[PDB]
Amino acid sequence: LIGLVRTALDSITLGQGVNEAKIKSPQSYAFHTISVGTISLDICKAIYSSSEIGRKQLENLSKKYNMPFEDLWFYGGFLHDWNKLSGKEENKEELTKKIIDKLKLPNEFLHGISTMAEGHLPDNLHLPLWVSIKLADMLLISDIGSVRDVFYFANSDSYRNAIEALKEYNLELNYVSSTFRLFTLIASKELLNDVFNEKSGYFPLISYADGIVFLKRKNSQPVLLSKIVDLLSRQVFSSSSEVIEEKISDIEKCIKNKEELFRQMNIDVKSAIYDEEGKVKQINAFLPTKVCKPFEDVVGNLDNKSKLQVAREVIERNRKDIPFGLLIYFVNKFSKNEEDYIRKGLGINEKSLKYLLNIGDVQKALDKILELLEKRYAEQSSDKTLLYYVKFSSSGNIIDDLPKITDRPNDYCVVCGMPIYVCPICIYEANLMKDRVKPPYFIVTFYPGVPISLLNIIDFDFSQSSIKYYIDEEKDTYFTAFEKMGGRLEPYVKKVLPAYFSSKVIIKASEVSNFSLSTRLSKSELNKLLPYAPMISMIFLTSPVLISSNLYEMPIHERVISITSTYNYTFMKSLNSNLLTLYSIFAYSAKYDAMRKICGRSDLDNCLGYLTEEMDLYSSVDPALGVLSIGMGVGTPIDTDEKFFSAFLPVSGYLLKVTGKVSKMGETLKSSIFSIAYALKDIIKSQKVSKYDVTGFLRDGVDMFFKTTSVIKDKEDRIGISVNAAISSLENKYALDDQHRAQVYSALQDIFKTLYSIEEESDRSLAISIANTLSNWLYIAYKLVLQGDKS
Ligand SMILES: [Zn+2]
Repeated sequence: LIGLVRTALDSITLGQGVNEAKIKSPQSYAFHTISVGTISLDICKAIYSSSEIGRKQLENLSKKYNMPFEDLWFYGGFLHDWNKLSGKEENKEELTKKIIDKLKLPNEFLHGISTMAEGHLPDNLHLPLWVSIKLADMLLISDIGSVRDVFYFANSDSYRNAIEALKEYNLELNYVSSTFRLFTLIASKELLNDVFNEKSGYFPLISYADGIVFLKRKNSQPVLLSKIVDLLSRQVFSSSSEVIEEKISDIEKCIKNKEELFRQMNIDVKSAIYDEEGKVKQINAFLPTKVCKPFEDVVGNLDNKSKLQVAREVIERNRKDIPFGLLIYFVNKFSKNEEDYIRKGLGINEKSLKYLLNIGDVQKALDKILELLEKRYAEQSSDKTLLYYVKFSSSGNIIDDLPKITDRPNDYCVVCGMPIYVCPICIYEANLMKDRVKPPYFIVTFYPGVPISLLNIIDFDFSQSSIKYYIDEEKDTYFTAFEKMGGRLEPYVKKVLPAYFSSKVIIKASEVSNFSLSTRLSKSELNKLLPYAPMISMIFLTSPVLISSNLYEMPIHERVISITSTYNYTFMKSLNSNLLTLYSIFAYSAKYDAMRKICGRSDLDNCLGYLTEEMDLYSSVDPALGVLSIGMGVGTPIDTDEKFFSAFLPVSGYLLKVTGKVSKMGETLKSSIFSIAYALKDIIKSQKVSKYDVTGFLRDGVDMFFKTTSVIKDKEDRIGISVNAAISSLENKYALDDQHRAQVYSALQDIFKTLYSIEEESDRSLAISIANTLSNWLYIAYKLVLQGDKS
């Protein structure tokens, strides 16, 4: 059921799927391919159920290839998309032969899939597959953009023939427009299970933010707005068991304390209601306001799943108890404002009890129930109904609601813009924003849309996994790397909250980090939240992510993915490739870990703030500088031993690995440092190396480069003396093989050449910091060649 997905991701190499598909949209190879297959599988499920002819047809189709029914359908679309996307300028379609080897699939199927892609019907048996895939292919157009565009592109294009065949499979197409809101997200799953069930016969497919697209079997019960409206009345009502639990003790306390007299007047109501001391007792003598809160004051602002349940499951909760004692309460403490006994009241303030009948009379009060309370059940309904007239409109559904006349309603909501009779919509959302959905949040949009059948599958667990960033482009495959990313697949997902009708998903930050969050999103806290972000993107098949404290923050469309925020930093800029983009943030992911170990708990806030600005500044010139941004300027302990040797040492290799592919400038820089780092251990065989014992000559040449006197020299004239000073100090300190010294010379030349190029751009003042950066980075590279498998 979900295992097909596992196999596919296991076969495609990490970088294979991370790659950008089309220049038109920010789509990942994996995102699109897996998605096409997902829909493909769901489609065949519908056919098997509805068409009995197609059911047997699909059955024989499986036997032809000796492939399990379900599995045969999925990989069909997945590969079809890949072979279609082989239109990338390379066309090296030989890549599929590797996939075929890991998939262990027959060539005949592929030969058919080739004619499914380019060609036409393999044969009439292969028709449902030809149809299913074509449908899914159309649904994931570069930018379908709108649900209506789907229908326009349907019929207009070759996809029309498939719709013609769909009708013959006793299956029709439909859609419902739905606007994104906080309330929609929570009950989204419930609706899918209740309204769009295979029981009624709906099989939901994908959503595009404008709404949802689904299927309708012939003679299926039509989509009815009645239940749509009936459901929220119960859901917009946060009637949890614990919501009802308080009043259980509230009014219990008011009455349980008088158990003495709440049983005695079962006989001789007069012996208790009357006293020899006078005539009668005060309500407060029998029910003190001290321990008793008035009924309507007890039920402050509740309606039915709370107040009618408070008039049912709370009138009869322990009312099996002192059914006799409970009576006096409603007979007397009917609370302030409404002393409306509205019953067989005799008007006697006290002797009424003797005149009335026995406990058979209780049932009559139970008849007065389901009256004023259920009024609130059908009261603010039309306030909400306006959404089902405007927001939840444009649908193949049927409106089952009254007209919106409600002659003279009350004012329209100040914020949600909805009339009443603010609004409860924002009120419910505000109670929710207290804890159920506390800010800030992580929102990931999907282009054009995302299969609902996959939206209920993905989850994640970063509790034990902590932060993990060790991946390779071609070594580890997508799945193995996804496993390291701590991603999970639960049909009953618990830590992911998807707005199924908005082609987007939100993740509450509370489950992601145990860190203390804030009321909003701040630049300081933004830093701490960033390392987890790229992982989320990768877990969601390389999809763009935005971090924000307001859900309705609409995200900002290059062919590449974009990790963005309320405010955008330069280092967060999207590079020419998704592979590179992720690696750039994976660099921060690694730096964060080290900083955590280095700075103290409180010191981290100020530490990270500085790292952020520095990384931003360096990346402005070249992204490669961004990758190496550790600091080496002003603001951090220059305690190299308490810094590099402490935690930066292991990830160094990975960081340098990234610096290798970010830019050609960085390619030259990385190679140069590494060449020198290899040469270093040759000369200084001994590991009695000190800080200055290895970098002195370098700094000597650097100071010389920057010495104002040498600056007036031409680019080549200056780099001449600069390197000449460096290598002079080297041979002053240690003799150099005339053979070996040449390697370093050539490398240093490019180093000083780029130094002139980072001086051509930007300012020489800033360039100095980058020199110090690379300086300490050279010692690091020397420690890395000295690593030699050191745990
Ligand atoms: Zn409102």
